[PDB]
Amino acid sequence: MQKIGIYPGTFDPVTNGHIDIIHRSSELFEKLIVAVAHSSAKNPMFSLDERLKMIQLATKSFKNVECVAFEGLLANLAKEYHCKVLVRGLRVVSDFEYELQMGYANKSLNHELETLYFMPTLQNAFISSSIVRSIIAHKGDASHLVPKEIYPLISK
Amino acid sequence: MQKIGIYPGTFDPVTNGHIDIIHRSSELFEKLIVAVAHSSAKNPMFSLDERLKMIQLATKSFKNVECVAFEGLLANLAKEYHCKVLVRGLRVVSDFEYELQMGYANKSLNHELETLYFMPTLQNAFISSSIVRSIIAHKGDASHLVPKEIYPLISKA
Amino acid sequence: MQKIGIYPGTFDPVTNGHIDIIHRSSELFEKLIVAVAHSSAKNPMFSLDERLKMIQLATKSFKNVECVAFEGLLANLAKEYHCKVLVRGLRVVSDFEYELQMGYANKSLNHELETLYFMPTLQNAFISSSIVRSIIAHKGDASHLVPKEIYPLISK
Amino acid sequence: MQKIGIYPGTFDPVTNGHIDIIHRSSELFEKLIVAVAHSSAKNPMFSLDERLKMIQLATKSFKNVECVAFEGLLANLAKEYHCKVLVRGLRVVSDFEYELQMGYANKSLNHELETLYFMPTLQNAFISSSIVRSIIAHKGDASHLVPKEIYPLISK
Amino acid sequence: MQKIGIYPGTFDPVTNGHIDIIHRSSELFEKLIVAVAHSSAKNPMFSLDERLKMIQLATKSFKNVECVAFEGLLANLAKEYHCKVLVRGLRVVSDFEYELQMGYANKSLNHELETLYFMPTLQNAFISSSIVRSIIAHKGDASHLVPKEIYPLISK
Amino acid sequence: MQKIGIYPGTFDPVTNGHIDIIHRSSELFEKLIVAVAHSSAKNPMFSLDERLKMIQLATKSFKNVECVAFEGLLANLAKEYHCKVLVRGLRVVSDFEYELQMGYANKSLNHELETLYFMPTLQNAFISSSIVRSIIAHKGDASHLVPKEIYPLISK
Ligand SMILES: Nc1ncnc2c1ncn2[C@@H]1O[C@H](COP(=O)(O)OP(=O)(O)OP(=O)(O)O)[C@@H](O)[C@H]1O
Ligand SMILES: Nc1ncnc2c1ncn2[C@@H]1O[C@H](COP(=O)(O)OP(=O)(O)OP(=O)(O)O)[C@@H](O)[C@H]1O
Ligand SMILES: Nc1ncnc2c1ncn2[C@@H]1O[C@H](COP(=O)(O)OP(=O)(O)OP(=O)(O)O)[C@@H](O)[C@H]1O
Repeated sequence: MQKIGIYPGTFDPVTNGHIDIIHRSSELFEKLIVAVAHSSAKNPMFSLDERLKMIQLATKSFKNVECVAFEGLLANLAKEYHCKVLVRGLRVVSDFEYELQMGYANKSLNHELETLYFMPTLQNAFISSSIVRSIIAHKGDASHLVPKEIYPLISK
Repeated sequence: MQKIGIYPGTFDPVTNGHIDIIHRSSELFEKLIVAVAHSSAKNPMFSLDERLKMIQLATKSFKNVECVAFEGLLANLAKEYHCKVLVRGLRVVSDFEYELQMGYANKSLNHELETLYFMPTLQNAFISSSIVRSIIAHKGDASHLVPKEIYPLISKA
Repeated sequence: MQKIGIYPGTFDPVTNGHIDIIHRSSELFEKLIVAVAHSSAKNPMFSLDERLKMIQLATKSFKNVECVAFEGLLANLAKEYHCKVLVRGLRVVSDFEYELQMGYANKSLNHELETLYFMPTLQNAFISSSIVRSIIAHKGDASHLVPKEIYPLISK
Repeated sequence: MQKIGIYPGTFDPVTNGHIDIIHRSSELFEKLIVAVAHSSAKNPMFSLDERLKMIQLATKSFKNVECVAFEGLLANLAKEYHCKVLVRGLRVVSDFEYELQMGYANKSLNHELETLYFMPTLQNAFISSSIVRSIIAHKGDASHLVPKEIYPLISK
Repeated sequence: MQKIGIYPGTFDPVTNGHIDIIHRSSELFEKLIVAVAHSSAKNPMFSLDERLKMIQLATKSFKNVECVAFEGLLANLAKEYHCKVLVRGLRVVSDFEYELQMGYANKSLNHELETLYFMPTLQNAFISSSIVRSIIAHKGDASHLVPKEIYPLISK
Repeated sequence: MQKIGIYPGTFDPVTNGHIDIIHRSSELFEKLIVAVAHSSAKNPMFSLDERLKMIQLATKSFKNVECVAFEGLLANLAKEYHCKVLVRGLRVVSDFEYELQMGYANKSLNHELETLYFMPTLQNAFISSSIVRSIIAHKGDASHLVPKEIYPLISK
């Protein structure tokens, strides 16, 4: 519990919300793994490596963090990791019941694996990766919405 | 505020619920711009151009309504028209928090951009575009759910 | 409909979120009636007299805003002023389906009467009267949550 | 009314949640029709004919249950079977107002057709087809999530 | 499961909802028991005996419906009636997760007792007893919201 | 940080869910303070003296858990214990947005104070103190929903 947390997502792209979660979650663990899924199902906008490199670039000055990709069931990724704690974010627009369902379905697959929920700062309470995508797609100013370390590649 | 409101949505297709919001909200501004967003992210059942035609036909009777299509960001649209107030509809099946969220995003992209929410008549309170789509795709009769002026166009696949 | 809108409430007490709704709504109507409800069943923390004085102090700066104490059904208040628009606040914690219900209930009693919903600003999105009352009850600092003019009165 | 109910679904695949609704609903009507929709717009993991086969196998022990495969409008299907009751399952992640919406719509398309809601057992309240699908696609144990009768045809 | 259903509630007062539901559910069981709970702890506006009288007057035309007033545990009342089905209405403002919670609580107190959910007609989907009470408290007109055979008893 | 977490509430009464959260949360902090709040304006079924005793009895086995009665601002308690983490539980029946609003309100009164959320086990996912109170008040058996150490006191 008090050792190795995993924070999974698509990180498409990473936002200031994701970064608050990584921050707070960071304080609480020894190693924290940022687990960038592939999420072929959800239509990805940025390539897994673009995404993984963006997080990598945003997560660098967090001395506890490591970022990585993966494909299969999150529950097993945690097994491989001798990880009993999933970190998830909660926000105004979260589908709360779906989150709870995922936490139990993860528990059901790996009887050792708990989920823990953190919230972003009030300023980031309404940021979703989805609105950020549209802002980027229609060419808006997303600069107060994502970490500056990624301005370069969001523009390419 | 009195001068210009914009009512933006996907309108896929426009529904009697939408028309209630347009009716009521038009009364409140000198001009109402109804703005049909391309919305590529969802895979709209109807084309951008079909949706614009549909809503033009449906809104002809409202003297101070103008329908455009935009593939811009809504903030630029607003700027273009010196518009400070967006209009949005609320219905029983709305995703209320997602609508609040859009409302704050729209403000922060355009600092004088506020959103105002209307509700349709009770008869149309359970109508969404999404349930009209399903009825239509399954060859059901949706003519009670949509203005009669678009019924020719919905009839084509 | 442009002539006159009514924003009813308990205003127990008036908060910065309520002031945002007054400000924006007063910009859209020739007059804005702020109607202060008895709210008997609620057993408010502050008396009617206190609540009405706080509304008047907070709203001095808005030249076209008037205050009135009232009792009971929104629909009849609205016919008394020949008003077709009720203004309502929407927030993260709003019970939205109940808002919709009230709006229909009110149009039933009075067929001309529409309900129109404003939001507060982001920094007030999480502010409720109720939370404000805990802070004052527990003798915390509520000064960043309520208008400055009210502040002397709100302190017991 | 009691002479006949229909329980429509994609059943992709049938899960222990579905079997609870079928069991309980079959207890209330003389006949229950379990109606497996092609649901071509979805992109079902299993073909219509496998889904149909699997739910037939899973329901043979319920003597008053009959399965059929259909394509188009359910409200019309129901008229063909002289059905006045559509059976729906509620579970923890249901979109509740959407369920009500669907009920009212189906009633506007067929004025005899009411919707009635059952719930699964507590154990199955958190079970979604979607989740069973992911697990199945990977190397996951779904044997506790779907009826034994079908767990063979799953990896076929 | 066919012979007898119970439809519990406070019925304070009975609305054109308690009634669409009585109508619909009474078509499914040989006998429908309408159980008026004393509900002491909600301080109902109308007394138990008044609510009972209202609901009897309003359900006289339904030949297989019987009304009873009670106050213990509803699960134990169900047992006394050899009842395996609790009937509940869902409406736009229902707290859905609370209804599911209740259905599971009762199931755990009486292992034969399931909960089944109906909806009222669309026109009544917004009707709430509390909205009827508030209209009444404030001398409004509630006559289009409650069945006509109770209108004498409520104007009083 | 990790040194100290606080789990506040009414605990009216402590339930199996609360206990699941204490279990899990106590494994992330050296010390966990269960902070018993005074239920102001909340219809408290059990006395403060009862609630504190039930939770001490029930948490005797967890060695790093201390239980205290607090009659002040929560954010302030946290300051007094030099605590930057509030532990909270998430359930199926939670008011999700209200919980978030509370997280944010506490941050604004104490800028160091973060909120972390746990789920209980699946079996307890639908349990709340509210449904336990109602079952106890109606004289039903709540022995499966509350820890065995507090049964004596409940019947007080
Ligand atoms: N603004 C935010 N603040 C805090 N947490 C967030 C925020 N947005 C998302 N999260 C959470 O962080 C985790 C990872 O989410 P992910 O990277 O998949 O993006 P997303 O925001 O869910 O969007 P999408 O699924 O559309 O890509 C989830 O637990 C999610 O709820
Ligand atoms: N675990 C469950 N328990 C009870 N009812 C369920 C469960 N899962 C689905 N249902 C309900 O049973 C019926 C059939 O649903 P359907 O077959 O369309 O699958 P689904 O679970 O909605 O998944 P998908 O759309 O991913 O294929 C619907 O009434 C549905 O809501
Ligand atoms: N508008 C409605 N339409 C259909 N069913 C309803 C409606 N309101 C309540 N019900 C159902 O009727 C039953 C009786 O509910 P009850 O008499 O407790 O009234 P209520 O509407 O919950 O009001 P209150 O709890 O404020 O007294 C409940 O089991 C509920 O499932």
